[PDB]
Amino acid sequence: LTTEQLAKYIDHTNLKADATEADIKQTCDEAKKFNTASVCVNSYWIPFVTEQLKGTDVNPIAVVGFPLGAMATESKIFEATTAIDQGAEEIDMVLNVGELKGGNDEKVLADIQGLADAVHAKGKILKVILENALLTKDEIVRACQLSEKAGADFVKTSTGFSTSGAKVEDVKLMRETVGDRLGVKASGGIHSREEALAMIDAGASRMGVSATVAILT
Amino acid sequence: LTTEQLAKYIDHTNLKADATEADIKQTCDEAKKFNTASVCVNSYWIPFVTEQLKGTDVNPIAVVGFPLGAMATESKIFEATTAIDQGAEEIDMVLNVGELKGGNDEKVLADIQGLADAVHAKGKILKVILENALLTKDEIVRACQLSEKAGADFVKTSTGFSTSGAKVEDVKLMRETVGDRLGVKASGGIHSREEALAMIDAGASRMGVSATVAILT
Repeated sequence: LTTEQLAKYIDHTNLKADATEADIKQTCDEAKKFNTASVCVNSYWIPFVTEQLKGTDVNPIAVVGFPLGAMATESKIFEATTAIDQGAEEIDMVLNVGELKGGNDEKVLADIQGLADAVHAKGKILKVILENALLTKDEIVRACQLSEKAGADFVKTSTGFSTSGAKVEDVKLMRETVGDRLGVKASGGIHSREEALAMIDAGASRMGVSATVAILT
Repeated sequence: LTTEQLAKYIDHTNLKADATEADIKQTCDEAKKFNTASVCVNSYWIPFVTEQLKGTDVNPIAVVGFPLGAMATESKIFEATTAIDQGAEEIDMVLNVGELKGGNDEKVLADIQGLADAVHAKGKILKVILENALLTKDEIVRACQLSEKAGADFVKTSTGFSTSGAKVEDVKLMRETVGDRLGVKASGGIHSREEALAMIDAGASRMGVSATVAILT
């Protein structure tokens, strides 16, 4: 796998609370240099990122209800629809983990469903971050099934802000559950080229990466 | 200071991504038992908390743009006004740390002003979380001063999700900066009654606390 095609797997990611405009611009320069799939930022930076990436094949994408996933559904939707209207081509939302763990599957479903409707109405795609770190393996499976039932296009391992991120065995579990019906995105803690290839082998069709420069050089 | 009096300083706080309905209910039970000032939650739980605290003197309050502060201003605003209409009595926003650190004071100010105007139109109050952990001492001062100029009612130390929380010297610096013109809320890592009392002596007029039960007993 050449560095060029490895790059097309990568949502190049900068989500730290203290990222400055210069920091975000550097993320955009790096994504354009390596031709990654995306630049993934918090919603505030979507207009800037969109301008930086205009005229290239790199997509702006936004996280929403992130990273806790405990934002009201109405507000996750407003954040998502605003982000897309301002340039986002994909939305990575965070699952309502608390409702999942408390066994309120219908509320988990309703939350994702509302985002899926809003994002799809605008012709874009939705990824659901499960935050595997906080879930039992049965919960990872259930979260995958609910994401699918709600119409999500991808499931995503991690926000990057919990205790651990992508794990090969979790990625494989997710890919087995959704089959080829949803994309699987490995994110959080991906530091080396070997780790990245491991994730792809384990089933990931996309990756969230912030240490991208180290990996592709 | 009686335990009754101390309780009225406390926004009893449960913000973990994996907090279940039962977890949140228990937080409400505890707040009602000790008659704290508030129960502070992520915006999803506001209708439930409002119901649980109905007919009592404990206020539901919501964090917004939390914990990263990097939501688009308009989306922070929507999350805040929506939360108020569902029963939130106060809003604890996170300021835009990235624009603060990048020295774009115009944008930090406008972001806080948007929330302050909207929250005040509904007759509620706004606290601004600085996230001191990520800031220079000068930035803490500037953040307090921008918060004051924007019309905010409180400056708050920390989200609870960064590298450190309330520190006595930071609280003192904030109180000195805002005088008696704004409240100062110490939050994050307050684990003992002694620590809580020290935060008050340092100038805090309100506190965010998760270990509220241990502290009051």
